[PDB]
Amino acid sequence: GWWLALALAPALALALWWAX
Repeated sequence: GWWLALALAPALALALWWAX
């Protein structure tokens, strides 16, 4: 459903830079 908006940029891209 709507959760497709999460597939566009999961917390991965976030944790990637944050934890980068």
